[PDB]
Amino acid sequence: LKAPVVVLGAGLASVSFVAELRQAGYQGLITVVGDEAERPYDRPPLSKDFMAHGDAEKIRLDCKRAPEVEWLLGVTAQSFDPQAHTVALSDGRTLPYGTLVLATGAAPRALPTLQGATMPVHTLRTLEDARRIQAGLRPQSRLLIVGGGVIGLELAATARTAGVHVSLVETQPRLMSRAAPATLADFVARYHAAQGVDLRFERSVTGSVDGVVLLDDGTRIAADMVVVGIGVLANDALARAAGLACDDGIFVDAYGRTTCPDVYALGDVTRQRNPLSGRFERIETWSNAQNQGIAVARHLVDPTAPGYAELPWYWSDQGALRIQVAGLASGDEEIVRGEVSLDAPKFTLIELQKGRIVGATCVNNARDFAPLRRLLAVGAKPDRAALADPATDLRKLAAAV
Amino acid sequence: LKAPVVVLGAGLASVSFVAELRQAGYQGLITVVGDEAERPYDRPPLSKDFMAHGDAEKIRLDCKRAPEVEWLLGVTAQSFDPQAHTVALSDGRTLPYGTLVLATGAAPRALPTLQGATMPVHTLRTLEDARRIQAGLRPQSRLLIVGGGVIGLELAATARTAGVHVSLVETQPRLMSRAAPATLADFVARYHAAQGVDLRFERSVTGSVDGVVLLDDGTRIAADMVVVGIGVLANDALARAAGLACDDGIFVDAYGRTTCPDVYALGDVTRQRNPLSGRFERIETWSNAQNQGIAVARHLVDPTAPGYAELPWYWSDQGALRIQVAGLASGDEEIVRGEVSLDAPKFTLIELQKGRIVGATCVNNARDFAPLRRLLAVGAKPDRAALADPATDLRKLAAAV
Ligand SMILES: Cc1cc2nc3c(=O)[nH]c(=O)nc-3n(C[C@H](O)[C@H](O)[C@H](O)COP(=O)(O)OP(=O)(O)OC[C@H]3O[C@@H](n4cnc5c(N)ncnc54)[C@H](O)[C@@H]3O)c2cc1C
Ligand SMILES: Cc1cc2nc3c(=O)[nH]c(=O)nc-3n(C[C@H](O)[C@H](O)[C@H](O)COP(=O)(O)OP(=O)(O)OC[C@H]3O[C@@H](n4cnc5c(N)ncnc54)[C@H](O)[C@@H]3O)c2cc1C
Ligand SMILES: NC(=O)c1ccc[n+]([C@@H]2O[C@H](COP(=O)([O-])OP(=O)(O)OC[C@H]3O[C@@H](n4cnc5c(N)ncnc54)[C@H](O)[C@@H]3O)[C@@H](O)[C@H]2O)c1
Ligand SMILES: NC(=O)c1ccc[n+]([C@@H]2O[C@H](COP(=O)([O-])OP(=O)(O)OC[C@H]3O[C@@H](n4cnc5c(N)ncnc54)[C@H](O)[C@@H]3O)[C@@H](O)[C@H]2O)c1
Repeated sequence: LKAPVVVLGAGLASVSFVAELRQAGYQGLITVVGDEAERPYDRPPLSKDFMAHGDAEKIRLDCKRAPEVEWLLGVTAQSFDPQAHTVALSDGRTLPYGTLVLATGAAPRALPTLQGATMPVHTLRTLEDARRIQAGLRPQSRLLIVGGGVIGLELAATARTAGVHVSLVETQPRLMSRAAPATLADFVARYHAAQGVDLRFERSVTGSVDGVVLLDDGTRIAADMVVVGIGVLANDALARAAGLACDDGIFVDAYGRTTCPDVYALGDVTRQRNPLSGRFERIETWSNAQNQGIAVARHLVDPTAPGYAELPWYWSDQGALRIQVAGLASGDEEIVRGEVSLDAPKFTLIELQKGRIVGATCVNNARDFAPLRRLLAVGAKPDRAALADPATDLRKLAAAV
Repeated sequence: LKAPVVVLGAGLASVSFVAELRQAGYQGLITVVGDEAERPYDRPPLSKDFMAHGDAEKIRLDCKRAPEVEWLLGVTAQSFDPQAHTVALSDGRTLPYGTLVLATGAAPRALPTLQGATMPVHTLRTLEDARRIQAGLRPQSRLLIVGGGVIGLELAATARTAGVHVSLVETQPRLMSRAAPATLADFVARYHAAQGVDLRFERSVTGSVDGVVLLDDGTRIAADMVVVGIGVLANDALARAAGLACDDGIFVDAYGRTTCPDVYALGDVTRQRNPLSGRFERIETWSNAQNQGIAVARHLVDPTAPGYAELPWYWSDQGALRIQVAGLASGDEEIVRGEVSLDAPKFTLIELQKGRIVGATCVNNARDFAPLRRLLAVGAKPDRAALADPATDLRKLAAAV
């Protein structure tokens, strides 16, 4: 930890990191360069309460635990020179650094087939995006969402609640193929269908003409707006240019170190080890952004602290469904607690591998989620009959381990 | 480049690196720890001329260009402490380092279904392996090879030449699925079949009983010996333990830097950027081992030298077929020069993407290979009619660019 500290990006990972630096006791210079001209804010509301209620002052991140930080908002870092230990900014200034931290996140992947479209096509990542989408979210309007992932489905639910007609195109035979159990994805598809979402599976957009979207099955979908949610690509251009190991994401170890001395990275821009799979993955969860940012900061201030070690988890709020998912999407067995029904949805899934809990899902069952994460963390191997048994208290079972 | 230099592993990548350090002008200490108690040697002969002729003094690597290097042969590096800058050796000694280089390569992946077998099952990676296999390679014996990759097929050819009956089981519908054009793989399968190799495609070993191998189609193959060639796994255990970013291979940039200050890696143990695909891959070729070792050394001695930048290529000698393959296995088009025939096999493949040469294969046509690699290197976009035309001289075409 060499002063001064410069952080590129002013999202959740950046804020979490700088607050932890200060809290851990680092009092040297911290300068944060953020390309959006926005007080740092949290993104999940953009698909939900913000999209619905429009108040950005309800979604700002609290920078209170990060005192004495200079935030350069509306400035783009253009390059860094890792030999000179400098960063070049879009406003013509240069920042020196002792330690450079890349927290530049990811940007929505564009749909190559809609590139030259002449109807509204938006992605949903920023406050600017949400405002632009929002300004077209009139009741009875026709929305086409491309991509049946977390963001697409969160938007789908919000749009339906607002009285917008929603069609959604997904290339896979299922929703949420990236980070959800099949059982969950099947249920989620049935829920959205029942709420009036027109789901199109195993279909791709081949292009568009005068407000009509064309599909690979040779059919059409007329829409007033297309929102594309087909994933993100890491904002790793500065790292690539400077010679760091990257591949749609900057490779880091559990200390957040890149392959370049004195340059660290954290959050959505990183490819890191998933301790459950033991594979490198871009982990794009809110919890990763916060906890990885905190872990890297903690270890920079105190080298005796452990590396980042948290197991991955996320939530997704989709209308009546409060979904929570931890760990791996599958194992050799799934245990279902509760019935899976559109009538007052409430259930839990537990994924096991060779008797060990490797994943869990809760739908409208937050009570169960925290104990399951504890069981997951220690690689617990509880009685599978007990795990299935409705009489079992998971919080009690977790404590017993 | 801080002295002293310690290299873990004494294979081709290690030898290439240390020779280049000396040639580039580094004269400080170099100590190489090699777990095999063997004068450093080259591995390709082990599936061919060594397997056939048995003279290990014909396969040693020339360490002449690496003067004043201490080679600790028959010693295993057990761990390194990247804070203390020390390496712990199996003989109880500790080495200090200014710069640590991990060149520990890869080890044959074992077949989980043959783990408790009671017939000879060998892998083919070392001189010890080759000698053990060789001592069972009697004419008229029955050899089963598992895996239809480069090593399996090189061994298959050598075994057939020696009068050994050869059956070969492959899980994929094709041979060499990892790094060969389909057109090549199809031809290679026809060649081996014509030489008497009993090929079993889309089959897996489910186990074995008293000298009989069991398959997933529910059938049997009796054999006197099984050689397993189903790929390798990076020898990255020390890196993993020490906190470096690894995932079946140590991630490095074009300078060979790992995520750990003062620790580099090179050769088969590395995951690195393939400049043609722009993706990270474990590149396990002989040419990578040499050229990456040289590039990393060159840049350590002279920081103004460029990073490693070579495009991937390899050869495979399989009986009458002298195969050479460069770049990517496929593009949007393949151009074939010559006819593809078992009657005096001689042909060239050129893979193009958006008109640019992105890959090439030569079978018994070495003359064409070097010019095609030059065309590949500069991303040439020659006239496709000229590329197809038999009257075209590729060496002349390359020079014209
Ligand atoms: C619509 C939406 C809904 C979401 N809902 C959920 C959810 O339900 N569950 C969940 O787990 N997560 C959710 N996420 C939240 C998401 O997980 C976090 O926002 C993300 O993980 C934060 O990661 P980050 O801080 O690394 O990156 P970012 O938030 O992307 O921040 C990086 C910042 O750096 C900026 N930047 C990039 N390059 C430069 C440069 N050169 N110079 C200066 N600045 C630069 C970027 O523009 C960006 O402002 C949602 C996200 C969106 C967009
Ligand atoms: C049978 C066979 C046939 C081949 N034919 C071809 C071919 O046709 N074309 C082609 O391109 N390539 C061929 N290859 C050659 C291959 O590409 C090279 O041998 C390889 O790329 C060399 O890489 P390396 O030096 O990084 O690793 P290695 O050669 O594996 O050397 C690493 C060395 O480090 C040692 N080591 C590992 N851990 C430790 C430790 N902790 N302490 C000390 N020492 C350690 C290993 O045991 C090994 O001796 C073939 C290989 C084999 C085995
Ligand atoms: N578990 C998580 O990783 C998680 C959870 C919540 C939020 N997030 C945030 O959301 C971001 C990604 O959001 P997203 O929902 O856009 O991506 P996503 O990966 O969650 O889903 C994209 C979906 O689009 C589909 N798709 C891909 N190409 C397509 C195409 N051409 N046409 C139609 N469908 C296509 C995929 O199959 C997938 O179902 C992340 O960066 C992260 O910050 C991530
Ligand atoms: N192009 C190259 O990367 C290249 C070229 C020459 C030599 N080499 C050397 O060879 C090593 C790998 O050699 P290899 O031939 O053993 O691996 P390989 O990857 O070349 O081929 C392994 C083959 O086994 C098949 N396979 C995987 N699992 C199987 C299973 N369970 N049952 C049956 N088949 C299975 C794969 O489909 C593949 O065709 C590398 O480390 C490298 O050092 C590499």
